[PDB]
Formats: sequence, C-alpha cells, structure tokens
Amino acid sequence: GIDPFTKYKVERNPPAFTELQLPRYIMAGFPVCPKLSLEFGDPASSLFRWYKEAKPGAAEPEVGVPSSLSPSSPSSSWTETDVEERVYTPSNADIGLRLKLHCTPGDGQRFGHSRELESVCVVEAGPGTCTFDHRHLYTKKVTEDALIRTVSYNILADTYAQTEFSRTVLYPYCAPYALELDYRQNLIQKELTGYNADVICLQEVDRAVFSDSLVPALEAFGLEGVFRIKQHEGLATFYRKSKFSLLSQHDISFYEALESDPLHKELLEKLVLYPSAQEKVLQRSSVLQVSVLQSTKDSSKRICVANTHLYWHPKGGYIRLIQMAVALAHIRHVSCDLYPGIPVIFCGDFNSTPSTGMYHFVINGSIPEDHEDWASNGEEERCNMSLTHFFKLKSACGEPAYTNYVGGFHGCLDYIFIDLNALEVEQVIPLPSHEEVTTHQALPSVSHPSDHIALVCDLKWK
Ligand SMILES: [Mg+2]
Ligand SMILES: [Mg+2]
Repeated sequence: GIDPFTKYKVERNPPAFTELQLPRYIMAGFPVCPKLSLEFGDPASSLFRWYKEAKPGAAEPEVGVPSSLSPSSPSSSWTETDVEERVYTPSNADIGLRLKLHCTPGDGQRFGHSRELESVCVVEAGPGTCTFDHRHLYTKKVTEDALIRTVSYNILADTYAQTEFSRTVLYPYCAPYALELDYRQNLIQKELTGYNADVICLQEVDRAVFSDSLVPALEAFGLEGVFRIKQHEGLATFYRKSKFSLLSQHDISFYEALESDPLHKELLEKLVLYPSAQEKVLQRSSVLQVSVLQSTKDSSKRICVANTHLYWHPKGGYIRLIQMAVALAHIRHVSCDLYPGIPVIFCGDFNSTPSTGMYHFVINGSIPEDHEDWASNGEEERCNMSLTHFFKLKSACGEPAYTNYVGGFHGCLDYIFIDLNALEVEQVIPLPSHEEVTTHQALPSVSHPSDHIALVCDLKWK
C-alpha cells in the first residue's frame, strides 16, 4: 500500500537486485553460482530459495509473455528444495530438470522486493572425473591465519579457444563440447572454489568471464577480485576477504613504463643502443597487475601480489627478459619504496621454461651480456646487455615437468615466485599425474578446463 509518511521523510534506497542471472550451463556435482548485482544490500544478508522442476519437461514456458530475467512457467510445475544457500549443487537425481531461484535482497537491517528466475537449461551429467578432484583432497579447508594459500592459473581465453581452427588444429583431441566456454567455466568454478584459496592470480581471463563467471563464483566463497585488460583478455587477482583487504594497486603496462617512467631510465638507455629490439619491445601490450594486500588478522602484515602474462612468441626470449626487468624494478619500487620492504608473491604465465635467460635472471638476480637469449630472434634484433635485480626469488611449486600440455607442445611456463627471505612453502598441492594429463591425449579435456595446469601452494611467513 501507500506509505503515508513519504511527505515527511527522505527515504532509503531499499536493498534491490540490479543483476540476476543463472548460468547457461548446469551439471550434476558442479556449483550453480548465480550472478547477483546487489544495490544497497549484500548477498550475505539476502535470502535464497532454490526450486527444481517437478519432473523433466513439467515446467512449460509461457509463450510470448515477457519476463526481463528468464522464461516464465506455472508455479505448480516446481518443487521446493532443501537449499536456502546462494549456491546450489545439483545431484544426479536432478538430471533432466530446470532450476528456479527465488531471492530476496537484504542489507542486514531490512529486505527489499524479491525476484525470481528460471534456468534456460536442464541439469546435465557431469564428467566422471576431473584432474582437480584428487587435488581438492589437500584443500578441504580454508587455511589458518599463519598461511596464505596461493593459486596461479592461465585459464585459456575463449577468445583464443572458441574457434573452429583452434578446435581442429590446436586441440583436435579434445571433445568439442569440452572446449565450449560454458563447460570450461563450470569446471573452473568448481576447481577454484574447491581450492579454498586466499590469493588467486589468473591469466587469459576474458572480460565477460571475469564479470559473469569468476566474480559470482568466487564472491560466493568469500573472495573479491580485480581485473586488468591486456587487449582481447587479461589478468585477474582475487583475495579472501576474511584474511585480506585490498590496500593499493600499482598496475603497469611494460611498454608504457619502460618509455615514460624514469624508474626504468637505465634499462631504457641500454635498449636505445639497439633500435630494432627496442621497437619490438615497445610494440608489446603485456601488462603487470600489482595489488598490495593488508592482513585482516595482523595489522603489521602486508603482502605485494604481482600477476602477469608475458609475451608469448617462442623467439621472444629477449623481450621476456626486458619485460621481467621492468616488472622486477617496478615491484621493487612498490614493495621497498612505497612500502618499507614487504614480502612479494609474483604469479604468472611467464612463457619461459627453466632453461631460459629470463628464468636464469629471476633465480640468480643477474644475467650476463653474453647470454644466448639476447639474440633469441636473430642478429638484427640482438640486444646484449647485463641486468641485475634486487630480489632473492624461488619458484614455490618448483619446476614441474610441465604446466602447459597441448598436442604440439609442453613445458613449464607458469610460476609462483616468492621472496625466499620473507616467505616459505608449507605445502605444494600435487599436479595431476602424467597418466591423468594424457588420458585424452592432452589438454584441455573433458576432465581438465585449460591447456595449463593450476599451481596451488600454501605459503607461510618466515
Ligand atoms: Mg594460452
Ligand atoms: Mg602463454
């Protein structure tokens, strides 16, 4: 009815849902993570109730009649479930059924008007096994305050997969349905949420994947994220709110920093002696995400979390060297100048195996001017120089046989680098066995949602 006090009153914007979406793909044993954009409220104080179709086909959609959210069907075609949580995980018994979510926005003090929506898909059977199933045995609980469970994962961008070409030439061994973004995202949501991690650094994140898949899944499990585009896709970093808050951000673009920031003046002076190499470096659009996190448990503890995806080309060794030199100089500035020497975690797809110049530089703190990678793409783009950096770094998950495994290539390209003076490794969550990885020849597969393998480790302060 009419509120008779509105003439006397300036009144609140009530809690209200401003996006409500269900996944377009749903599978038994995989969490259904609704997208909720909640204004003037929070999901934690909101109400959720899940319904399932009474039996397959029972809920016939109203023809031509509009809803702004979903199809609409008779209320009597639906059965109320047990589940009053934001996330619903279907069972085998749900196979063949559509789902319906009824939710009421709240802010802890009051509720706003409820909305409801139905899935357009039915629950499907899930894969028999996934490579992360055994790994999840190690990550059943959120870690204690003394630990930082850290993930690094290149999740394979739809913008590079989705293709018929990618399907027929790069990934011909993979079931086409398992290459589909919606299938891979459902696996990725289960994978990442099951790691129960504190810091998650991702690469090859499509913008829409960030907004529609990762944020809804990970925020349901207590993590918040930030995104930085490269060109067609980019980087994401998530952190567990119960253990960290985001204190500051210091993202850079390597070409932009190298040419315009006096921090890198000495490196730039070395490179201008090599016009052709310099041109190739400054044409690259790789970026570096840097997030300084404040511990919610200990006011004295802050950590510098960096994330990157370096230049991809096999002959791009000298470019990756220069990109990492810029990254580490920038990270030194943030972690040692803007903050007085805080620990560094540096995740990424570095597109560099352990035998490369870039890797040598990282773990030794220097590289000589005569290293062969200074002519990785031939004489004209040669750029011999000696570099040094400040850090004592080690790879927390070591040097696996590979972290990227496709039909035509495999190698260790991904690392979680840590400041070994400040952090140590409590445990490494084992990568899938070679026999697991090759069950469907290579990756991705019906059982594994990327062509890379997630690195997961538990770190501790020294
Ligand atoms: Mg890739
Ligand atoms: Mg790569």
